Amino acid sequence: QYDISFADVEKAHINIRDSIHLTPVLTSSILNQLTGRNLFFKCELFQKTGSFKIRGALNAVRSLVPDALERKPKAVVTHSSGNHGQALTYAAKLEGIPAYIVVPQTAPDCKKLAIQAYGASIVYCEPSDESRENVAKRVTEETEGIMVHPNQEPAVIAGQGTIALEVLNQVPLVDALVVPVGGGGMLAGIAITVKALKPSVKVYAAEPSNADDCYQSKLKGKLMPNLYPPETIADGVKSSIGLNTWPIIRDLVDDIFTVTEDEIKCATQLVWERMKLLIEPTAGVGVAAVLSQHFQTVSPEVKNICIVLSGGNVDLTSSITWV
Amino acid sequence: QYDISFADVEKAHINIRDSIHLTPVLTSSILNQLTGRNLFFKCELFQKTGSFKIRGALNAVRSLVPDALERKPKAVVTHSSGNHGQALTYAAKLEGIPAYIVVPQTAPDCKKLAIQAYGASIVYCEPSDESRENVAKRVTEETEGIMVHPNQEPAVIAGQGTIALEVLNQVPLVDALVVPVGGGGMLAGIAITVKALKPSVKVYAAEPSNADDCYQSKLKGKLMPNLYPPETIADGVKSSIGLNTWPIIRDLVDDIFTVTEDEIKCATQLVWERMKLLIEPTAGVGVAAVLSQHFQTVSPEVKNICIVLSGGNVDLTSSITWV
Ligand SMILES: O=C(O)Cc1ccc(-c2ccccc2)cc1
Ligand SMILES: *Cc1c(COP(=O)(O)O)cnc(C)c1O
Ligand SMILES: *Cc1c(COP(=O)(O)O)cnc(C)c1O
Ligand SMILES: [Ca+2]
Ligand SMILES: [Ca+2]
Ligand SMILES: [Ca+2]
Ligand SMILES: [Mg+2]
Ligand code: NA
Ligand code: NA
Ligand code: NA
Repeated sequence: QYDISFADVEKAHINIRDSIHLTPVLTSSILNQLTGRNLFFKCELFQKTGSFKIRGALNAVRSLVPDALERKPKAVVTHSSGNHGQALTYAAKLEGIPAYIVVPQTAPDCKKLAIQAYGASIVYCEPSDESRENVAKRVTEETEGIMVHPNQEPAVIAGQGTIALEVLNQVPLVDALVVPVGGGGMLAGIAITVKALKPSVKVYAAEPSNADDCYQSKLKGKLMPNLYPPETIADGVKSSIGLNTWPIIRDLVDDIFTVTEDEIKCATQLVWERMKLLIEPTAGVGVAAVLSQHFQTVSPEVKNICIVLSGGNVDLTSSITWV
Repeated sequence: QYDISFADVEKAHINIRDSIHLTPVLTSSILNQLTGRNLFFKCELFQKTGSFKIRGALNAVRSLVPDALERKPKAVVTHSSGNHGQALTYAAKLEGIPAYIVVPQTAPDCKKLAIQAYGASIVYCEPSDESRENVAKRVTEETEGIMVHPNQEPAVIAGQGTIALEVLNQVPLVDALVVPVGGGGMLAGIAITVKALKPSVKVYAAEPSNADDCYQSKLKGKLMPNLYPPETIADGVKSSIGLNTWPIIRDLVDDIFTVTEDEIKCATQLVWERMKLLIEPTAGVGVAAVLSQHFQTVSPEVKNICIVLSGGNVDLTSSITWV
C-alpha cells in the first residue's frame, strides 16, 4: 500500500538497535499544569548525533544497496548539511565507509567548517539544482555510494518510525503522539507504526505557520509543497512533504496544528527554562502545538500525549540572537 | 554521632517523597569516553524548583515548628532569592502558607519582579545586616513562621541525604558519588546515607579552587572557612562549610577535588553541548572534578561514578559572559 509497512519499521529497529540510544521519556508538572494535558517528552535530543535522524540514516546505510551488482554501499552521499548530514556521516563512520556532502559554493564558511568537523568530505556544486543533482548523482556513481534523501527515502522513513515503537513501549497508556513535520519522514514512519499497532492512538503533526505546506496539503487533499523557501526559526522543518510521505500523512495522520514564530520561540524558551532541556527551536514546534489555541479542540479523552523532542543541535554561541 | 543520623534521612524520605520528583539518572557515551569511567548523572536539575534544595526545604517546612502555640508553621521567611529561597517558597506553596522574602528597599526593580514571579511576598528592610536580621526576626515572629538555614539546619541536611537513597537504588553497582560542596548540607546528607547503607561506596566532594575551604579543612583536620567571600562562577557553592556539616565531612567523605574556574566553565559548556542539559555552573563543578587531572589517578576499581547535577537555575539572558 504505502512506501513502507510496519514490517519495514521493525526491520529498521532490528537493524539499528545496537547503535542508537533508547532515549528516555521525561515529564514536567509545569507543562502538565499549563496545557491541560498529561505530557510525556520523548527525548530524541539525547539521541546519538543530537537528533532522531541517526535512526533513518543508519537504517539506510545498513539496508540500501548501491547497485544490482553490489550488495554493500561503499560511501554515502547527501545534499543535506544539517541534522541529516551529521547523522548520515556518523552512520557511515560506524560502517567504515566515507561520507560526502554536496554543498553549494555559496554555503556559509561556518557550515563548511561544521561539515568537516563532523568528519564528512565536501563536494562543491553550483547554487543551482541542475548542478546539485549533477554533482550528487555523479559522486554517488563514482564512489559506488548510496544517495540518502533526508525524508523521502523509504529506508529513512522506516528508521524514523522506530521512535513510535519505543514510545508505545515506554508510555503504555499514551493517547496521542505529537510530531514536528518538515519532509514528513518522521511523521510518516511514526504514523505507519502507530496505526499498525494501536490505531486508537492519535497521530498529530505540528508545523510552523510560516512553512505550512503539510497543513495546506491536508486541507486541500493533495500535495501542495511550499512555493518558496520558508523563513522560520524552525530550521529543521523547512523541507516540504514529498511524494513518498504525503500519502501516509494524508491517510494516517489525525490532524495538523500550525504555530506562529512567536509560539515556537516561547515554547522553546519554556522548555529551556522549565525543563532544562536544550532543544533546538525545531523541537519546540511540537510543544508550541500542544500549547496553541487550536489544540483545545482536541477531545478531553485524549489525555496522555507524548511530544517528540526531535533534536538538540542548537548553536548557543551564534544562533542565539532571538532571545 | 552528628547533627543527623541515617534515621533522619529515612524520615525525610517519608516526609517529602509524595511531593518531589524521583529524578532520572542519565548517561553520556562521550563523557564516559573522556573520563575512562562509567558515569551516571543524577539529574537534580529536573527537580522541582530547578535544584535539589526542595528536598531539605520541604523536610524543614514539614518538621520544624514556630515559636507559637500552633505546632505548624504559618509562614516561611527567608533572605534568599536564589535556589534556597525558591525552594522554600515552593515548599510554602505546597503547605498553603505565605513565603516572605526580606529585601533591602534599594533592590532593583528587575530583582523584585523576578522574586514575585516565583511567588514570594516581599517585605522591605534597610540595606544593613542589622536591619535585614531584625526585619526577618520580626516577620518570623509576627507571622508565627520559621526560618530555615540553607545548609546547617539538621532537617535540611537530612532531606538532602535522600538524593543518595535514590542513587543507590537507581545505580545498584555504583562505586562513588561526586557531590559539589558549598555549605556542605548536600555533601553531609549524602555522606551519612552512603556510609550507612553501602560504606564501600566512595563519597567525593568537588569545589572551586577559588573557594577551597573544604579541601583545606580536610587537609588540616579542622574547620578552616574561606577568609573572605570567594569569587567564583559557581555561585551556589560560595558558602563555607559550617559547624554542623564539618564533622560529617571530616569523618565520612573520602576525598575532595578542586577545580579551576576554567575547568568549571569548560565542564558546564561540555554538558550543555554534548548532553543537552542546561545545568547551572555550580552543577558543572562535579563534572569538572571527574574530568580533572587529579581524578584521572583515582583507582580504576572505582568505575561506576554518579555525579549529582545539582541544579539548572541559570540566567539564560546572561550566559554570554563566559561562553
Ligand atoms: O535567609 C535564609 O533563608 C538563610 C538563613 C536562614 C536561617 C539562618 C539562621 C541563622 C542562625 C540561627 C537560625 C537561623 C541564617 C540564614
Ligand atoms: C529533520 C528534523 C525534523 C523533521 O523531520 P522530517 O522527517 O523532515 O519531517 C524535526 N526536528 C528535527 C530536530 C529534525 O532534525
Ligand atoms: C545549594 C547548592 C549547592 C551546594 O549545596 P550545599 O549544601 O550548600 O553544599 C550545589 N549546587 C547547587 C545548584 C546548589 O543550589
Ligand atoms: Ca547506484
Ligand atoms: Ca512544512
Ligand atoms: Ca568551598
Ligand atoms: Mg512512492
Ligand atoms: Na546501544
Ligand atoms: Na529504500
Ligand atoms: Na512497542
